[PDB]
Amino acid sequence: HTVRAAGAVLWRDATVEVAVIHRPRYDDWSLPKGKLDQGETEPVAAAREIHEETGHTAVLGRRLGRVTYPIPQGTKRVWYWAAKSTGGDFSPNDEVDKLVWLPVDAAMDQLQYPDDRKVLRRFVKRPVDTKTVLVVRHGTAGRRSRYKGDDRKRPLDKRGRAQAEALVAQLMAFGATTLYAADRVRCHQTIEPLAQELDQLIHNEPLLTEEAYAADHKAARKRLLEIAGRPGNPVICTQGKVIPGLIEWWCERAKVRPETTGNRKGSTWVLSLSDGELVGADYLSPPDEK
Ligand SMILES: Nc1nc2c(ncn2[C@@H]2O[C@H](COP(=O)(O)OP(=O)(O)O)[C@@H](O)[C@H]2O)c(=O)[nH]1
Ligand SMILES: [Mg+2]
Repeated sequence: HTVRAAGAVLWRDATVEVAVIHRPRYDDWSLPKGKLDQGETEPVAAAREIHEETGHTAVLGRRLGRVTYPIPQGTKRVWYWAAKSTGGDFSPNDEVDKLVWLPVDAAMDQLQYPDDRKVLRRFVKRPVDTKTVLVVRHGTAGRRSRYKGDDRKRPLDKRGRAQAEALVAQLMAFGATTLYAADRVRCHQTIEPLAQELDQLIHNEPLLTEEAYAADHKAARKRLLEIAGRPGNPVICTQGKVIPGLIEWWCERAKVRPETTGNRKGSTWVLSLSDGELVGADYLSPPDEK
């Protein structure tokens, strides 16, 4: 059987230091990580494990690939994120008795596991003090054909509504702060629960609908870079025939290679930017899909 896990390179600005944790049961030094709970997404699990093992709050940024290791019951697969500390503090807990803060070169020597060192090498290979644009395909909204009315008004269905609620923890894990939706009800409804969590308004985006993108993709590209250039971490909720075009165009331009890809309803692209440059493009499946 395969156990799904998530973890992080937790870092702080002391000037970058990374957190290495000591687990006395095994007596080893490692990166924070643990198993996904039922219905949990990998990012939410990574943030939860950071808090349980380190005592810190953090904001996730770039994804740092995946580690696979054999366990008695089979295989454990761990997706890792860069995570900037935003608060809290370390007190000994059930898993961890010691935490050190080390510069990367010293952390490399401290780590027990070769695959943790590989994660740390990926961490240092690109900027970590990044801002984040979260491009979300709206949740499930039934069929165009079976809808009676202006399709622009077609609402999320029950599943899509549940996806919208499950995206709050997802997007909050990346420190979402500002909200944008294409001019379709199903796009606005997808981030309505996050708007309620942040107490922030959603900015309507007529250029980012399927019809507008089809007729003027250059206006859509320009609007995306404008939103991305503003302070904060924006969520942009749009449609299936817009997202691949925008993501592939930015990735090709920046020479960024996505490790995963897809376009499902309720999916998220985490676009990591440093000084205006795309440095990561991480596709996250919908919160209710593997
Ligand atoms: N190869 C490798 N083994 C690990 C790692 N982390 C834990 N283990 C080992 O895998 C087994 C299960 O530990 P772990 O996955 O941490 O689960 P838990 O301790 O049951 O929560 C133990 O034998 C650990 O020593 C790792 O990062 N790489
Ligand atoms: Mg383990």
